[PDB]
Amino acid sequence: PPAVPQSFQVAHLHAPTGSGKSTKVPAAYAAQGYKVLVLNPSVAATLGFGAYMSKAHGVDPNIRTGVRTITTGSPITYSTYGKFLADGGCSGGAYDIIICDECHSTDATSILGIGTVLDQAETAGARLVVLATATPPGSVTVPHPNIEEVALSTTGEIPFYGKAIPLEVIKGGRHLIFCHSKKKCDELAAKLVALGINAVAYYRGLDVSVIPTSGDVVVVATDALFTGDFDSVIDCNTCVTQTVDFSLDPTFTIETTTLPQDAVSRTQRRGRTGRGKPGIYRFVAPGERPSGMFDSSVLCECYDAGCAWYELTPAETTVRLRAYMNTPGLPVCQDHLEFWEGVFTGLTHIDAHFLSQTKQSGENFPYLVAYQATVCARAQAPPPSWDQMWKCLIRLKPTLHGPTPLLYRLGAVQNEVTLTHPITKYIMTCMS
Repeated sequence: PPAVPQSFQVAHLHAPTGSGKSTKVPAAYAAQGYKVLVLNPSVAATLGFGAYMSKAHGVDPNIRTGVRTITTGSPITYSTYGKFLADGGCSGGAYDIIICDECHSTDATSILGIGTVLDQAETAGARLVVLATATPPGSVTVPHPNIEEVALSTTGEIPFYGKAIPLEVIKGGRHLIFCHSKKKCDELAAKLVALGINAVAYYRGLDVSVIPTSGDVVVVATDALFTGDFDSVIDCNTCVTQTVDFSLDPTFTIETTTLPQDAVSRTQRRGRTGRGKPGIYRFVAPGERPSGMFDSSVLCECYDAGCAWYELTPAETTVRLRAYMNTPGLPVCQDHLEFWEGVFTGLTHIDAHFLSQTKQSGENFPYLVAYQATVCARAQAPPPSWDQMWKCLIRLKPTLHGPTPLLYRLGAVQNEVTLTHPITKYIMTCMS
């Protein structure tokens, strides 16, 4: 815990989970008479701090999330990076100390939020910025006290990612099995449920309240997932993630790649067990990628977010992303700020109605999707395909004729394509 500097400084706080980085530290800071802001990526976590802080420190802090804002008049304020960004960044409140919790997060919202703080804090009159994380870049998953780890072998009743799982290890007790995809979760759950195992699947879109709080159960899930009280965690050791492919067909492609998990993934997955009692962790693979790297698609995602949700100009987003990149000790990505800024700067005059639809649909890159939809509508051309991503253009379907003026690829392109649209040619110059 960095002492409050005489002048503005940015500090890194590397301390293990449970050490109080997002609770004890801000409590000690505020007790010294400071206005402290704690930024966290999770809406659930942010809300949770309220009760924990009250119980642990007799503090009722202000809570700011997209769903609910609870103002208490406390010197401590907990907020998600999203809400912070939405409240205008440093102009949304006056804080002396900003704790950027879980600063290892490589999701667009955390990166944009951190960069905002790094760029704005000093000028806004803050005294200290703390980048806190139990897993700084270059991290690896080191032995845990309560967790026995054991490799899966080829011996077992259930084939699992090249290895196999012995029914005996899951027959009694509560266990958590991590699969990389929802299909695999379903398939495994089905397999086990057939073998008499009380297996239930869980992933984004499902209902977590159906998972029993007590009693034997094998939850087969993705990273979407809680008082699990799991006797063991079995991990596939791989993860699906967004990746950009500068494919020049005609421009770029944002898809997904199944990669070996990194240290954050392994630590968090393994971390579901051994909570206040011994646990077992079974794995298919012994390796993991050191934490600390993130894909350029995240940068694209940051610009998309500024445009879709934060009223930010690509030039403005660049200022924040630049600050993030200028500060040592944070996760790293390839310096593609000029490139992505170039791309988004040309995506002018979007259809406001499509945008509102796309960001309401939970579309991953709402600005890119809505923009491609805009270009199609204006050309009375059909979307790249008729997959759910293009529901916005359904009502107009009968009128849409001709080849799709393809801007980039966000999915499968089934319709005929034209590369003559001005925007397509523009983005192509960004590739050169």
